[PDB]
Amino acid sequence: GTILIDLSPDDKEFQSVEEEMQSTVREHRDGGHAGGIFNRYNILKIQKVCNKKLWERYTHRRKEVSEENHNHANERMLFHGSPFVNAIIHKGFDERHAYIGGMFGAGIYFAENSSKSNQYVYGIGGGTGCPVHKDRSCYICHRQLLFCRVTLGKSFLQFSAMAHSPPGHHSVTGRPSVNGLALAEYVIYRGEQAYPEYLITYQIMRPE
Ligand SMILES: CC(C)CC(=O)Nc1ccc(-c2nc3ccccc3c(=O)[nH]2)cc1
Ligand SMILES: [Zn+2]
Repeated sequence: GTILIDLSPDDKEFQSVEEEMQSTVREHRDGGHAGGIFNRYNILKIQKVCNKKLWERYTHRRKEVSEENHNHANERMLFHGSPFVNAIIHKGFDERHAYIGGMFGAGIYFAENSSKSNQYVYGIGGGTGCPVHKDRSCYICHRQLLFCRVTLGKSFLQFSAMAHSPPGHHSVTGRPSVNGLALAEYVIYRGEQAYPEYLITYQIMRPE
């Protein structure tokens, strides 16, 4: 039931999604090993993901969470990178999309930094890089990220350098405690708590 609608680059909505992508790139402690070496992207396409069943699944869960948290869903727009973004946009998020070995347990992980999500496009740790050239820093191959609407509800704060949410919480927030420039990462434990709103197709750009 999924339709993808291309946004025009002239559309304010294209522009605001692109700005969130570009503005949340940071350097990574791996020197670019997982995600590649870059400071910015070449955005090739931004598509709106339209699926009525999946949207209704999300909004149902959002109301459940809101009612458990003083009418506050604590909804964010966050990035998600995975080799399975094509499955997600058709079928939704579920346990097959969980990072079993994540530092906050087996859940579905999202990032404020688009470049953090970029590290997972080709698998955990970047896998073996792009399928065509086996290059984690490939500047040629098209990559895709999701920019997702995520319900955090009451989030458990973890200060740090499918399972269940911590009791009394709907998510976990991984707060950076060493790298002063890193943004937060978030984990949900129910696929219904995220909707894959935008599919972004892009390349990383080689620094000059
Ligand atoms: C079959 C197996 C490989 C499933 C899996 O672990 N997939 C997986 C998908 C996405 C991510 C992921 N992990 C993150 C961790 C922190 C911040 C963002 C992300 C993010 O955008 N994606 C990790 C693992
Ligand atoms: Zn490549």
